[PDB]
Amino acid sequence: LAGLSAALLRTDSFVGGRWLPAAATFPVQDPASGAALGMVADCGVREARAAVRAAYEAFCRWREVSAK
Amino acid sequence: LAGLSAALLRTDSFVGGRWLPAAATFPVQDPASGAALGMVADCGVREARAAVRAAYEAFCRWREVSAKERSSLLRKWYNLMIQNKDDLARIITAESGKPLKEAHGEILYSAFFLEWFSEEARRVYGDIIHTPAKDRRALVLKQPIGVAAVITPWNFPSAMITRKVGAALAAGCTVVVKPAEDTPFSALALAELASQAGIPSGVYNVIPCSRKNAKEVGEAICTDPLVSKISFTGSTTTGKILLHHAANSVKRVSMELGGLAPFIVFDSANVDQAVAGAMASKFRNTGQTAVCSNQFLVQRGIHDAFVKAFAEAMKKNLRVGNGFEEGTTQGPLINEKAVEKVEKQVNDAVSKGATVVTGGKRHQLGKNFFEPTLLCNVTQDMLCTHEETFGPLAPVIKFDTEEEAIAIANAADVGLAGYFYSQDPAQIWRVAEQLEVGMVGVNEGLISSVECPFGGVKQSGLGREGSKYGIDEYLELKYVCYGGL
Amino acid sequence: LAGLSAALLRTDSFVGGRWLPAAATFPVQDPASGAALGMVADCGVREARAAVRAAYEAFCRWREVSAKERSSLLRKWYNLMIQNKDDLARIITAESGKPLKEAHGEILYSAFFLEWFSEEARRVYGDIIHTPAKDRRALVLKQPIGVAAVITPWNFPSAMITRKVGAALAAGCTVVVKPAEDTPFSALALAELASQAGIPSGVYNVIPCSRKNAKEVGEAICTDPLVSKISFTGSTTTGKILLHHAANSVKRVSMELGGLAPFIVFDSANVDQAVAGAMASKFRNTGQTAVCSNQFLVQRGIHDAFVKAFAEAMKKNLRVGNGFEEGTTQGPLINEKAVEKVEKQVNDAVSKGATVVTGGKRHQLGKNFFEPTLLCNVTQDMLCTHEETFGPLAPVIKFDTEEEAIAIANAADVGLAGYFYSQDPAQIWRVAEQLEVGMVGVNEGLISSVECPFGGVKQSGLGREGSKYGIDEYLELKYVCYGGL
Amino acid sequence: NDAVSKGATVVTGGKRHQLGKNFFEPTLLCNVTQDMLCTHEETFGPLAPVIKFDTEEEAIAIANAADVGL
Repeated sequence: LAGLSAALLRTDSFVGGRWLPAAATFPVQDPASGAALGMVADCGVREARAAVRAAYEAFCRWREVSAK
Repeated sequence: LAGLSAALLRTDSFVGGRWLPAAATFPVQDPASGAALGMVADCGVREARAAVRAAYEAFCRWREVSAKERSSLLRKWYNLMIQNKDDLARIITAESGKPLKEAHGEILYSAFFLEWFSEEARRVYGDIIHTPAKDRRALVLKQPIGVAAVITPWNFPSAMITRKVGAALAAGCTVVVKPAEDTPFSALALAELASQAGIPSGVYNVIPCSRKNAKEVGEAICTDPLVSKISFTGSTTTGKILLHHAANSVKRVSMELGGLAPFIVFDSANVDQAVAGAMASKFRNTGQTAVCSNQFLVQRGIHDAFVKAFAEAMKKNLRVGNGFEEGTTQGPLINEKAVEKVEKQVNDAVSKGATVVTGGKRHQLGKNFFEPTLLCNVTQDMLCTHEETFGPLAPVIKFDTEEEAIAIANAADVGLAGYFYSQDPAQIWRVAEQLEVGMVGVNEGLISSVECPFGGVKQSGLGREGSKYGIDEYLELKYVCYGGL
Repeated sequence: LAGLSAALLRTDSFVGGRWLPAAATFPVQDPASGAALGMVADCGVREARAAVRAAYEAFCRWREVSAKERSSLLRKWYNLMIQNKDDLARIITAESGKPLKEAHGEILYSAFFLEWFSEEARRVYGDIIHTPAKDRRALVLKQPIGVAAVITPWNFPSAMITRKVGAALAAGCTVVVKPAEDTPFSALALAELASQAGIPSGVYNVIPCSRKNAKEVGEAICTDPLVSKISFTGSTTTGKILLHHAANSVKRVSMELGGLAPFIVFDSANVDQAVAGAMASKFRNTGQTAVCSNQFLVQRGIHDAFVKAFAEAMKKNLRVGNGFEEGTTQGPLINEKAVEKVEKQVNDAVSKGATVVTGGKRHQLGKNFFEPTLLCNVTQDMLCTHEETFGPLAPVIKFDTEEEAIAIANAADVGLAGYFYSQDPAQIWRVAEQLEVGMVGVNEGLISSVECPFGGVKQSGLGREGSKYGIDEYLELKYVCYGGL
Repeated sequence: NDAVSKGATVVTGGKRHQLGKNFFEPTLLCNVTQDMLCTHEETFGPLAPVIKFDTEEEAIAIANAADVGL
C-alpha cells in the first residue's frame, strides 16, 4: 500500500514544471479493496488552457534543443 | 517565497472574529513564476449572509465604543502593519507580482490610511446652528451609517482595502470585505493583524471568493437589508451592476471606476522632469492601475525631444523580471487575458497608423511578461474599447494647441486622474481647472497621499477616499430641533 | 381665483429662456372646488431632451459667471418672490388646496431658500493641505457637477423646487425641473420671476407633463448623458426606478422618499404642548406631507389625558373647507385615490381593533374633503401598506416603556422625520440619538428651517437639502497636486 | 410577533437574546388562541404559548385539532 517514495505518489497536476493543485479534487480508490488512495486535482478548462500555453512556450525552446 | 509569520499567510475566511473555511476553495498562483501560493476559501451566498449578520451585530456594539477607543485600536492595527511590513510586502509581491520596492511602498501607504483615520475618529464634529425662532436651538449630529460592503480590486491588494475600512471604522461602522480573487491574501493578513490589535469580533470581516461566486456573493452583500453602504473599486461594468443592486434598497454608495488618464506635456515643460514623471505614472505596477497615464498628449514643439528621451529612459531603467529579484522594475501582467488586451491595443494601433518606438511584443521570458512599449504617431480613435486595458504601454499623440489638448483629454465621459507638465504659471491654472478629472498632477507623475481626496467625476465614480472627506462617506446627518424653550 | 399678474400664471413650458407650448396639454383643477385652472403643456421625451441640451449649453457659460454675480441674481429672484408673495400664495392654494395662511407660509419658506443659497454661492471653499513631500503642495478645488434633473412632488409645489434649484445654481449648476402634474403652476410662476430677475436663458428650465409622459420624461432626463445629477422628492417606488436609471451612467443622486414619522409622547411631557405639537405636525397641509407624523406612540401614564385633550383641540381648531375662505384650517385631499387610501386605513384599523375617537368618515362637503380622524387603541400591525397614505388621520398607539417606544419607532426600514415630547434632560438625549431618523423634533411639532439639513436615513433618502450642506450635493472635489517644486 | 400582533400577551422574554447570534430569550405568551399556530407546526424554539380553556371536551377537541399526532 504505502512505503513508496513520497515523491512518486502525487496528487497535484503538473504544469509548467510545477505542481499546481486545482479548485476541486476527485477521489481515487483501490479497485480491489475499495481503500482511499488519495485526493487528486480535478483540472478544469482554465487549468487546461494554461497547461497548453505552458507546453506551447516550452515547444519554441524544446524544438531548438539538439536531438542528441 | 516563505519564511513568513505563518499567522500572516491565511487561507480561511475571517468572519465574526474566527477563521472559517468554506465548502469550496480556489487556487492562488504567483503571477510571475506560476507557483501555487495556497488554497483559499471560496465563500458563497451563505457565508456572505452570515458575515453580514456578524458585522451587523458587531455594529450595534462598536457604534457605542468611544471615538478615542476606536481610534486607539485603529492605531494599534497601524503599528502592527509597520511591525510586519517586510512580510506584508512579500505577500503583495507574491500575489500581485509587483516588485518588492513597490510592494513596500504600498504597505506603508496602506498602513498610513489606518494611521490617518485613526486620527479622524475623534474629529467627527456636529454643529450648532442659529435660527430665527427664539423658542428653539438647532443641533446637527453625525452618526455612522451601519454595515458597509467593501469590494476591492487586485492592483493594490492592501491599500485599496485599508483606505475604505480605515474610514468606515473611524466613523463607527463595521465592514464585510470581499477581496479580489487574484489577491486575497493581503486582505486576510490584515485580518490577522486586526485580531492581534484587538478589533472586536465582527467589526472587520473578509469573505474571499472566486469568479464563480463573485456574481452571487457580490449581489448577496450589496442587496442584504442589513447592509447600508457599498464601497467598490474596479471596472465600470461591475460598478453599474452593483449600482443596480444598491438601487433596490436605496443604499449609500461610493466607488472608483477604471478610467483613462491623460498625461499632457506642453512646450514650456522641463523635458527630463516630464520624462521622469511619465516614467513613474506609466510603469508603476507595470502600468496596471486606474490612475496610470494611458494616453500621452505631447505638444509639437517639444514632442520629438520628449519621445526620444522617454524611450532612452525606458531602456535605462526598466528591467523586466520576477518582483522578488533585485533590480526588477517591471513585473508580470496579472494574467493571460491581460496580455491579450495589451497585444490587441498595440496591433490595433500599428495597423491603423501608429509607429512602435520600442518593444511591442511579448517579453522573451514568456508567461505574462510584456515588453515596455512606446508607440508614437498614435491617434485618438485608437483607444476605443481599451479604456480598461492596462499594461506597460505608452501611446504618444501629438497636438498643436492647448485648447486642442484639453478638448482631447476631456474627450471621454471618464474622469479619474490627469497629469500635465508646464512652466507657465497662468497655463497651470487654466489646465488644472479645465481638466474634467477628479485628481490632477502638476509637474508630477505620482500624486498618492492619504491626506488628500481620491476619486473621480462623471462616470469614473462617486464620493472620495482618504483626506478629511473620506470619513464623510460613512456618516449620516441628523438635524435635531431642540425646542420647547 | 383670478386677479393675478397674468405673467405669474403660466401654461407653457419654460425652456431656453422662452415659453414653448407642447404638442399636448393636460388639465389642472382646483382640488377643492373642481374648477378648471388651466391647460398646461404636456412635455414629451423630445421636449425634455431639448430642455436638457438648453441647460447643458447654459451651464458652460453659467459655471464661468463669478460667484458674486450668481449670488446677486439668486437674490433678485428672492426679492421678486417676496414682491409677489400674495399672488404666489394664491397659486399654491389654487392647485394644492392648502389654506392660504399655509400657502403664505410656504412662499416665504420657498423664498428663503433662494435667499439662503444666494448667500452660500460666495462661500464655496477649497483647501490647502500639507503633505510630507517638500516638492509639492496639495490644493483641493470644488467645482459644479453640471446639469441637474430636478423632480418635485405636489405637497409644496414651490418650496420643494426652490430648495433644490437654489443650491444647484449657487453651486454653479443649471437645472431642468419636472414639476408634479397636480401642481405645475408654482414651478412656472418661479420661471417667470427667474426671467424678470435676469437668470440667463437655459439656467432654469421647467418641463410640465402628465401621468402619461411622466414615465417617459422621467427616464429621459435621468438617463440623458448631458445630465450629471438627479434630485428627486416623492414616493419610494419612483425613487427606486430613478435610481436604476441613474445607475446606467453613474449619475450623482440625492432624494427624499415618503416615510412614516413617529410622534412619541412621554409621561414627563407637557400635555398641552404635546397636543399643540401634535396638532401642527399632523394637520399642517391636512396631513399631506412626508414629515407628517402618522403614528403617535403615547405612554400609559399620560395616554388618556393626551388622547382627550388632542380630540378637544381638533374640534376647536380644525375647520374643513375651501382654502381661500377665511377660517379654513383643513383643505381637501389632492384627489380621489387619496381619499380612498385614508378610508382604507381607517376601516382596516377599526375592523382590526382600533377605536375611532372622532370623525372617521368622508366630510359632509363631499368631493375630496375628509373629516379629521383620531383613532386610539391602534396597534403597530395596522400600518402596513399605508406607509405612504397621507391624510388628516391620527392613530394613537399606547406603550409602556421607553425602550419599547424606541423599538417601535425604529421599526420600519424608514427614517425621515421623528418627533417626541419630554421634560427629562437625560431622556431627551437618549431618544434624540437613538431615533433612527434624519430629523428629530424635541418638544416641537414644526421643524422647518432653511438653515438646517433636511433628509433621511436608510431607505428614506440620500443627501441633504438646505443648510450649509445643501450646496455639497452639487459640487465635485478636485485634488490638485501642485508639484515640481 | 404573529401572536402578539394578533392578541397574545408576552409574559416574559420575547425578543432575541442579548448574546446575539442564534440565542433567543425563553418566551412565555398567554392569552394565545388556536388560530395563531398556523404554519408554525414545525417551528421549534424556547417558546411557550398558553391557551386558556373551560371544559375537558373543549381541551380534547382543541388538542386533537391538527391531523397530527405524535
